[PDB]
Amino acid sequence: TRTLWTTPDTSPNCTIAQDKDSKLTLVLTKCGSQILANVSLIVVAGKYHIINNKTNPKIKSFTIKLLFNKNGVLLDNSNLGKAYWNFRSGNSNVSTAYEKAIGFMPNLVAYPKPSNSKKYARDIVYGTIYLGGKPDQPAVIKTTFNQETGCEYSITFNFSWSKTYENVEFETTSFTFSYIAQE
Amino acid sequence: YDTRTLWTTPDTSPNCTIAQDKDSKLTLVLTKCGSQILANVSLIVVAGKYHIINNKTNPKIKSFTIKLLFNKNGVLLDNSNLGKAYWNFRSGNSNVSTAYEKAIGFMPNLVAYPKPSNSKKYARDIVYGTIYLGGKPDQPAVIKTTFNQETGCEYSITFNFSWSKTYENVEFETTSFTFSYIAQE
Amino acid sequence: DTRTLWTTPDTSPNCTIAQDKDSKLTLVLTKCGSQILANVSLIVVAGKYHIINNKTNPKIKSFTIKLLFNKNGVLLDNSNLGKAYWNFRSGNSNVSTAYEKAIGFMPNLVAYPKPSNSKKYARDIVYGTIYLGGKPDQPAVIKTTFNQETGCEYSITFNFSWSKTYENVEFETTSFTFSYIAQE
Ligand SMILES: CC(=O)N[C@H]1[C@H](O[C@@H]2[C@H](O[C@]3(C(=O)O)C[C@H](O)[C@@H](NC(C)=O)[C@H]([C@H](O)[C@H](O)CO)O3)[C@@H](O)[C@H](O[C@H]3[C@H](O)[C@@H](O)[C@H](O)O[C@@H]3CO)O[C@@H]2CO)O[C@H](CO)[C@H](O)[C@@H]1O[C@@H]1O[C@H](CO)[C@H](O)[C@H](O[C@]2(C(=O)O)C[C@H](O)[C@@H](NC(C)=O)[C@H]([C@H](O)[C@H](O)CO)O2)[C@H]1O
Ligand SMILES: [Zn+2]
Ligand SMILES: [Zn+2]
Ligand SMILES: [Zn+2]
Repeated sequence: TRTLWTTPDTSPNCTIAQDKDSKLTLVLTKCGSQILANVSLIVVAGKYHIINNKTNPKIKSFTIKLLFNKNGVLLDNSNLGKAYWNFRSGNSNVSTAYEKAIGFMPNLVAYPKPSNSKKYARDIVYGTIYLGGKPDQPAVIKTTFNQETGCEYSITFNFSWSKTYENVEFETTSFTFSYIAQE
Repeated sequence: YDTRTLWTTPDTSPNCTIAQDKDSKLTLVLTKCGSQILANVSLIVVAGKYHIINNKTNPKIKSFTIKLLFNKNGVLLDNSNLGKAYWNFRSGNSNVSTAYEKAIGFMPNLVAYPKPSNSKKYARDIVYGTIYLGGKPDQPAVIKTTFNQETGCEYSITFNFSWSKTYENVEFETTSFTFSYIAQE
Repeated sequence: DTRTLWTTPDTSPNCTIAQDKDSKLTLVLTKCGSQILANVSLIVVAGKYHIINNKTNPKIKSFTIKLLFNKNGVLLDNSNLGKAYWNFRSGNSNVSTAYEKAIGFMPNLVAYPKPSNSKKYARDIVYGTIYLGGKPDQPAVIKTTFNQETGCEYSITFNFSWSKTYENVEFETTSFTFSYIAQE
């Protein structure tokens, strides 16, 4: 119960543009007041599988959203499928869907929901990953905490790029970050 | 009472003095994972010289430093830029009621990161990161973190913020950055 | 379980890049359950990579440091890092017994498979940038790859490279933090 994850296999678990077009590998490990997070993405099919910005000059970003309720349970409007998200058991998941994971949620005082008051940038973490592990193929992973509606907590990953890629498969190196835990 | 986390609390109440009294909120969380401290930092400037950057008007305003100085018990010294009043071990979203007296296990390791001396100075006591002003991807600024290089203390953690772009009316409030360092014990 | 496996934090050379004991690799691995929190820096003290001059030697642009492990997570003798002071922490030194088992500190084989003819995914790589002499205008890239070496059950390799034309620049670095998924 110290780690929530997607099993680190390559079986698609995520829907960006079409059903099960991607494998998000996300590992959240609770180190007390902070969650240590490790993320990568493999797009296996559909619109975002092979990037060609000569053909499609405006296809330059997409977003994967994890939406959680008050008990830290994943909501079905999330891009990541519910069947694929649970506490670790060996290299797999527990057979039983978890009921509570509030200790893994992003802190609401650190990262408040949208309101009429001033919005601060500290609810964002920026990182760069590399497509196909090539050092000349950067893309930005923007991670934002608790900025989605229709939920109590959220983690969203926005992937974007500024270079003009021609026939580049969207599968990434890994990135580590952390965030302040709710409890 | 959370003895594994020293922090500023996660509120936005100013706790730090860069150019003038309580002109900023340094949000800093140090979580002890044994021999390493996992650190998470961001900064919100609310007033004074570093609140609104305009390098067309002020071409020389390009950097500033926030210093955390610690005595032999890991207690924050009052000449630090960070205030002592809300730097403490965690209790919920606030702090423990009494000011802590020992935090040596959170201090940067003196063999990894020695104080200045006649011995060769090595770069491993620095960590560089980039954060983004206002969360905008075209507004980078560098955060340079240095361990145990200040005099007049047993330990130190200093944050130097700097930028190279000519920003015009850009508020200095940052995205968050995570790093770690080797603990003293 | 909560332990630290490390090189010790001293500056005594422990690593062989081009010639024997030409460098100090400072590496600290801390187990936080299913992830290992890693902290790394490098000091080259002698040999080919100590002082970089790309005006006189423009092709000297990269080098690799490898840690090879057996089925029990024990460091192999043919790694660039020496076995003598790679062990579990005790104060600012090591435990007096060389460790027998560290499978919990090894990179997860499903996340990061050994080389095979299956597709090689990029998720077994982490890129970072460190700075030579602590100077902000002297970046070098540290590319870390998991379980891509043969003749071992697990591996961590550090490739250091740079694109700037450095002139008489000493190769000693700032520190970088990353994590990886643990085997157990
Ligand atoms: C990478 C690059 O080209 N940077 C140059 C920048 O170019 C702009 C875009 O780069 C950014 C940006 O907007 O600033 C870089 C951000 O980090 C990115 N944000 C994130 C979250 O990753 C950001 C985003 O990717 C984009 O904005 C998208 O949102 O990009 C660059 O992408 C863009 O490139 C394309 C464009 O995409 C295309 O559309 C177009 O067709 O072609 C352009 C090419 O122009 O261009 C943007 C500019 O219009 O521009 C700035 C000035 O505006 C600089 O030139 C910058 O390069 C740097 O300049 C400084 C001096 O001014 C130094 O030379 C920097 O080199 C280093 C060095 O010395 O080696 C790098 C070191 O890592 C750094 N050290 C540390 C510790 O951080 C040092 C140090 O800062 C200085 O030495 C001071 O001590 O600087 C050099 O990178
Ligand atoms: Zn394909
Ligand atoms: Zn303001
Ligand atoms: Zn030297």
